[PDB]
Amino acid sequence: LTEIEHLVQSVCKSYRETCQLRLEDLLRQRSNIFSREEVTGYQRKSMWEMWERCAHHLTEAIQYVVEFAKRLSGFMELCQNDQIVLLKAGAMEVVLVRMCRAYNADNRTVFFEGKYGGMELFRALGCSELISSIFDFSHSLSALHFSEDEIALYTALVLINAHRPGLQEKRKVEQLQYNLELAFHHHLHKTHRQSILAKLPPKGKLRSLCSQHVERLQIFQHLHPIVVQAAFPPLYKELFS
Ligand SMILES: O=C(O)c1ccc(/N=C/c2c(-c3c(Cl)cccc3C(F)(F)F)noc2-c2cc[nH]c2)cc1
Ligand SMILES: C[C@H](CCCC(C)(C)O)[C@H]1CC[C@H]2[C@@H]3CC=C4C[C@@H](O)CC[C@]4(C)[C@H]3CC[C@]12C
Repeated sequence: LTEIEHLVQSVCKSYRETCQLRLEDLLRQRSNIFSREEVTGYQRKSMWEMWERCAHHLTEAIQYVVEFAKRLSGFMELCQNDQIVLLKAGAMEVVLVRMCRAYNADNRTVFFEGKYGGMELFRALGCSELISSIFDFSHSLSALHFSEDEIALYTALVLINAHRPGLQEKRKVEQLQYNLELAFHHHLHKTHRQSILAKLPPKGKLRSLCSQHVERLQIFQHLHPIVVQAAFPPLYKELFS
């Protein structure tokens, strides 16, 4: 067998070990929807309590993406500068892509704190336009019916992007990128799923949405600093201040 069949297996294993929520659990829980009373309870919470909760969940989500990256063949052999450039630019883009597995397009709900709720759950945060954009992005991705292996290989390429500004060893990132591109393309051909390539989000759209999301998180962190369960000092240092 080729390096490439092994690389598909190792990327998918890295994803399985770090996916955070199991797809089978997410799909089984779709009928478990917050009641009108439970939605009102969330809408009445303080902006600042909803921010603490959401910030904790998002921090956590990012940490699973860091663990995913650490398991990607060659990622740990990149210099620390380049690891941090890639994670800073890509880890929240990966969280936004990972959201589609936890999103039900039939009723426009997301799995949050054990049940599915709509964007109105988050009313107290006063972010309706941005949250609507995040839901809309998941709605767009939901139409692809991404397999678990498609998510794994696609999100590896969201991270391993030799075009990110500020890389010091661009050729080393290019080598990992080309092998992951070949892995993804080989896998789509074998599964008769090449049709998804034309349907993937424009890179500018994911970048713009991620930038808007992180900017809003930065504003909340400035107004109301959180306690972070920090595991990755070089990455923490780049995002928190
Ligand atoms: O364990 C660690 O060391 C560690 C380090 C950093 C982490 N995340 C930083 C976040 C946040 C963010 C979040 Cl998730 C919540 C509240 C406030 C923020 C803020 F914006 F303020 F940074 N948003 O984007 C990123 C990010 C990370 C990579 N690219 C983007 C998470 C855990
Ligand atoms: C869109 C809403 C609100 C965003 C509020 C804002 C703009 C202040 O960050 C966020 C809040 C919590 C987020 C989830 C946290 C954890 C996960 C698990 C991960 O595997 C996939 C993504 C997901 C479901 C996040 C989706 C976006 C959520 C609901």
